[PDB]
Amino acid sequence: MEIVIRTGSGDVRGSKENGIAVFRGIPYAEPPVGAHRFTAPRPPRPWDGVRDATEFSATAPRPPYPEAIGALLIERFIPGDDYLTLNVWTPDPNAVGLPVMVWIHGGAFTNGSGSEPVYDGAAFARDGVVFVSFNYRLGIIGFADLPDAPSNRGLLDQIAALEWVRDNIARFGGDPGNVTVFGESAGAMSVCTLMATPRARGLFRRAILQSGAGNMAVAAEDATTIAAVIAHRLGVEPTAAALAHVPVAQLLDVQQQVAQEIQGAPDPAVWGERIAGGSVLLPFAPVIDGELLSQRPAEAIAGGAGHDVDLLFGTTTDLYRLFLAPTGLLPFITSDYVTAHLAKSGLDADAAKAYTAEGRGEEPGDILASIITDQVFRIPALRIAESRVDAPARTFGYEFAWRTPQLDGILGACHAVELPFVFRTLDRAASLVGTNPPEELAETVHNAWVRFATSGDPGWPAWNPETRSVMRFDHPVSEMVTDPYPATRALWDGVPL
Ligand SMILES: O=C(OCCO)c1ccc(C(=O)OCCO)cc1
Ligand SMILES: O=C(O)c1ccc(C(=O)OCCO)cc1
Repeated sequence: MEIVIRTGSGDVRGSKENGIAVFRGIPYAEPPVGAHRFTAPRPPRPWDGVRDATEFSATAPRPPYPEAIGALLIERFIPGDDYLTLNVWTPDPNAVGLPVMVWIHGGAFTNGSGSEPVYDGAAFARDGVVFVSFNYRLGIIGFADLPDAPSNRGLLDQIAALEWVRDNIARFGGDPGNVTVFGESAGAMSVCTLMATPRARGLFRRAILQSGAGNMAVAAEDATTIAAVIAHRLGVEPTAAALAHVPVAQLLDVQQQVAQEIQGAPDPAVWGERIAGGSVLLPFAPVIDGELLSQRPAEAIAGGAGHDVDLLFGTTTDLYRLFLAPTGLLPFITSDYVTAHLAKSGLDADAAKAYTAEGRGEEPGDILASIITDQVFRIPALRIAESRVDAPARTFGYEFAWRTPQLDGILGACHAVELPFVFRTLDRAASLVGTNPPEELAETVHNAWVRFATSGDPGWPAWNPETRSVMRFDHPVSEMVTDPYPATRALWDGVPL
């Protein structure tokens, strides 16, 4: 049962059971404590002997999800400082050249961990894929921009994790030259950001973007504002030099206030006009710092970033219903609010009619959920695909359309429902997908992911602008569809960003 493998920092002891070797909490960066909250990830202090790698490490400091989300997305926090660790599932460390899937968890850059139960890599390892998950720094620590700290520590962490994979995964049976990085939303946005980041060069051959594209970045000037507000509220200077000393509970508290305020209508007196005007989607998304991330990933990708990387991308049909529906308040959303929302994008009120006409929302709240799904996820995803029309690498699209039965079906195919299907961890996701989700669909989706990691082809026609074909996953039927939601898609043709 014990299995000892050499990492670049020393031997680690995992566990091998029923054909799968599992290593949990392999350090890939020194604990980011104090000042090192904000420094670039440091290689773990080498050790002699054998470091235990049987238990997941500490996870990154995160605030609890808002109660609405947190009842559906139940996070597993692991206390401690040594959280820049990764986990490896391999069917056999001695294997030759296994596909490697590196999971970058989502969680809006403030939440998540690589070690969440639903992200268990065993189903991947069972299918002949080396699976790697890891924690990267989150929130203020990961991404608040500071003049005296490298920007985007969380992104640096992901790079360091992928470099660990590059440098170590052959010892776990993986082909470092067949790495598929994949992630959900913030994790997929991270992947897009990595595509756009010179420092991530060559660290992955393929990418699966589950509900995240290249739009999720903080303008440097906004990140500066955000750090200034954070620091002001903490009563310290907006510097790593100051923030290194703030108890993490206080950090997370102010981080949460920033998150909530940016998620709402930011007070211009506190946030300035840009941020009040919505210039920030996620306040701890990667900063367009200029050195690590030179431009928004979507623009980098439009210019060819990641065009050598095979791409599987998709969205959940009703993604944003997760953020509007679970508390039963969608019916209160008004047409005029939706109209005002559409107007923020320069769309007329009757754009809502197109949503209704395509079955994407009867009531304004439903339409709003679909609009936001489009604005933040589906259209950005499609823009990346469109950008890749001439990419040498392949592009495949999916739509995850299976609707969770939770809360009387009000969530539809909402955000995160696809995750246990990808991972075949449906029994760990019942808070979101209910008690009896179709394991067949988990098999279908997961196997497609494995096939894509293995060969760069998930097993269905490639995406192109001609037919815009995506695999629409659902149960009982997952089938190809072409040019889905063409009328709502066209609404966005000329929308800024
Ligand atoms: O609300 C979101 O869009 C931001 C626009 O304001 C949002 C963004 C990212 C995630 C995520 O990373 O989820 C990963 C799965 O746990 C979830 C939600
Ligand atoms: O989709 C997800 O990411 C996700 C969904 C649900 C859960 C969870 O705690 O379920 C517990 C019931 O088995 C965790 C993660």
